[PDB]
Amino acid sequence: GAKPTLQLVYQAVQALYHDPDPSGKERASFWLGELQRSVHAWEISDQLLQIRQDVESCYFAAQTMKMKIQTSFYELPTDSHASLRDSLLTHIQNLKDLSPVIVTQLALAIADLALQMPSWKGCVQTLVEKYSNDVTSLPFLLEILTVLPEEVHSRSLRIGANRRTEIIEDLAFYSSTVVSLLMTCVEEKMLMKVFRCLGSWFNLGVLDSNFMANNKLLALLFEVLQQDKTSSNLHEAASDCVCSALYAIENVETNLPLAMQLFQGVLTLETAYHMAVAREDLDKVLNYCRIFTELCETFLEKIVCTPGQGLGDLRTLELLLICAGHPQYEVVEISFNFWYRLGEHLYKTNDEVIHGIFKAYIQRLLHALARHCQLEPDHEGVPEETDDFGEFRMRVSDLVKDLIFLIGSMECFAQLYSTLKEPPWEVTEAVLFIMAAIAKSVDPENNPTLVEVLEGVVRLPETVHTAVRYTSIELVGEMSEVVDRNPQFLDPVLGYLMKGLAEKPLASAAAKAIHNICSVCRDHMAQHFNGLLEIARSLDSFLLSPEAAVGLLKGTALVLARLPLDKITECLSELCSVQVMALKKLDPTVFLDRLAVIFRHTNPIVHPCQKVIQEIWPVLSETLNKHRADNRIVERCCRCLRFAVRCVGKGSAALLQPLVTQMVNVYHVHQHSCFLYLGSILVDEYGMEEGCRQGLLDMLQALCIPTFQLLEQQNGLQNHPDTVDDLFRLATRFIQRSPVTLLRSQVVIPILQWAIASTTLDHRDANCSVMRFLRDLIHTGVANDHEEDFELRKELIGQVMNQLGQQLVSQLLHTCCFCLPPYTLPDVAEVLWEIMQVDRPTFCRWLENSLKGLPTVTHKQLTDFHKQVTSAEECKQVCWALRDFTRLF
Repeated sequence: GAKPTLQLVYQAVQALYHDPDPSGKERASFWLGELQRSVHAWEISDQLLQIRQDVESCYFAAQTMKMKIQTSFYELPTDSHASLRDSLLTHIQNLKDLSPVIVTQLALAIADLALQMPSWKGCVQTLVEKYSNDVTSLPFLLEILTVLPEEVHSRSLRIGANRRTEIIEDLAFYSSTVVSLLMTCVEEKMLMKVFRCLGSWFNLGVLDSNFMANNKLLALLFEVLQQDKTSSNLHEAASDCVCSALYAIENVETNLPLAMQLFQGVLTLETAYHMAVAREDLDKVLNYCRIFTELCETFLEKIVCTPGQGLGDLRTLELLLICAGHPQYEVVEISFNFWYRLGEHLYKTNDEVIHGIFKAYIQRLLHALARHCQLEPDHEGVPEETDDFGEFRMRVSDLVKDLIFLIGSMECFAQLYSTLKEPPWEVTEAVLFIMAAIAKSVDPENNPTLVEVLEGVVRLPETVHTAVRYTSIELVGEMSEVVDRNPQFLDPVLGYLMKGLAEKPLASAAAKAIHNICSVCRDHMAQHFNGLLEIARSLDSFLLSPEAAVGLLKGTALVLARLPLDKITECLSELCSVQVMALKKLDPTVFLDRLAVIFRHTNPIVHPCQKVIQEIWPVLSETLNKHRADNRIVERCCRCLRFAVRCVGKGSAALLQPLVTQMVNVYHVHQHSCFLYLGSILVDEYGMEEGCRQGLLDMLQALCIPTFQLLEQQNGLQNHPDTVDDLFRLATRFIQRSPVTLLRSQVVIPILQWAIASTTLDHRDANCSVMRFLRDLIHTGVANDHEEDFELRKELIGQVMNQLGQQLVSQLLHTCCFCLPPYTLPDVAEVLWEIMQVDRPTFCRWLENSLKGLPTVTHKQLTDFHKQVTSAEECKQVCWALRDFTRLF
């Protein structure tokens, strides 16, 4: 409301930069921030710009100008545009002398203004033929021209979609005039500004390829890139522009004049590159590598199509490999994207003739990477994945994984290993590293090399560098298969891995490897169960990640299940006992999650687990109602009990009713939706059994009462989308296992009444659950008319549909038009379809009534839409109809 004091805004600025108090300084930023968001920002800006007492005040003013024009342009009327356009132009004139950071801002202002102003016809020409010849006005004139192509793709600047493509072809008619001005402009500090401007103009793809081919500006570009004299800043500007020119080329054949000009141009830079690597200008060596990479990317199609000839000249790849030599890893990593993309293209074409052409380069690159992966000799610990060089090593590992097919896994596996026989720890670790990355890929187990490497790694002494120990363990973990094919190496490998488990910084990696051996070699693992059991007995003593811990228990559980049936029952009991006892002692989260894993993966083929689970049942029971108030803890109990029940084979219907009964009781006081979900799992798994059907129904009816009370609260739907979803998951599971028991029950009516109600809930996943319930429920009086119970299902759907059908249809149509986003339209149409399959004459009535209740759309558009839906032969037409009709709202 109240326009801020002019003395105060300065006061704020003056405060913002210099006020001794930091907090005091801070507030000023807040006040000024709020000022920018105000309508008075426009006025205060324009005044601070013409007054211009400080450099500080102007930046705030210029920034505020820029921000106001991009964020809140709607505030300005049509006639105010010209008034601002002239004001801004005046301001950038009077302020060119000051800091460039002000001008750049102001340049973005004018640029952003021009884009949203349709009135300003030919802003590009109006700008040049007014400022071109002032010479001192050229620095900002190029600034404006530079950022204008950048702002056409600004997220913070929304100006239609059709307008955007109208902005581009306009800039095309005026492409020549700015380029000519740019040509003229060359006739150092003023070169890099010219390059950066042609750069952005290259970017939106508005420069004509043929015109630029025979252009002074394109030749001069490579000239500055050749000279060893050129500054880092100018070198950067030029490198980027060449990369911009290379990138602009969409189709190489269409742009053949420009393409060759650029192709020949960059190739002359090899000497200039070397002049830079000779010195230690890391900025330049990276710059050329960008250009070398951009070339390869632009002409990848030609290199793969016509290797060696013309634009497909393999001199290109030779240059990246030059870059791959450079000892600094930041250089080679740039071309990593291309190298992938190359191997990706090569992978598509199944021609081993094209593979053979590039195999050498790929093997040349790969050896360069193995060098790059080498650690410094003074490196003390395990190799970290979190640091720059560690992320690089991982990134290399991925690239090798993607490119290994062009070299052959086995061929490359044998190669790296033989390089060890002819070396410090650093070189050994890096080789093992790349080997570990492809160890699995070496599919044929026939070859005896793998055994050689296996025994080679396990015979490594503890004395070796802790880093070598680490990546050796990983390698062994990726060679679990070769241990299965050669079961004699089980104890030596397991022995070697147990040692690594003892060492704290090797703990995780060893735990992973043991898990992989467990999963794969579970049959042979018979002997080594006791070893696994005791380290389970003291799992928390090793410093393991939770992942590593869980994996280890999982591995133990898996090999346990393959024991003789008689021995399993006692082994499982003590494998749980460590966590069972720990539960009695006491959140139990970690202990619950550990029991889940054991139950989940202890599934013997046959029940030995029954007596065990029945005994762990009471403590799990007590642990649950103890934590009955905590959603997070009680769901991990549900999850634990879920796999506990599944762990017992046939006969597990015994432990069902005590579990179900407890679920009902705890759900009564606390309505966690995970009890609905767990219920749905029980129905899905035990619903087909006749003996469980009545118990499962009583469950649904018991769980519904608190559920309905919960949902009938104010905005109960909107406040419990998770309860809504799982409820209809539970109901859907009843439909697709034992639909008759549900339909004959009383509870089916309110469930449907809530189903109809929930169709107004905007929740995406919840809406799917209810729509699918509606569809599946109604479909019960349609599906399988050949089987006996059909006429009974027909009748029951009938009574239900008779009672609530009109509301269902009325709400369904209401939802589509006003309540929910279009994503529901298919799910509704499917339900609309199922209704017609039941009683199409009646549906016609129901739909007619719903159309008459429209709270605009003419009468004809209501009549034909009725014809469309009611006389539809495929469900597709219904959905076709809905999408069309819904559009009218």
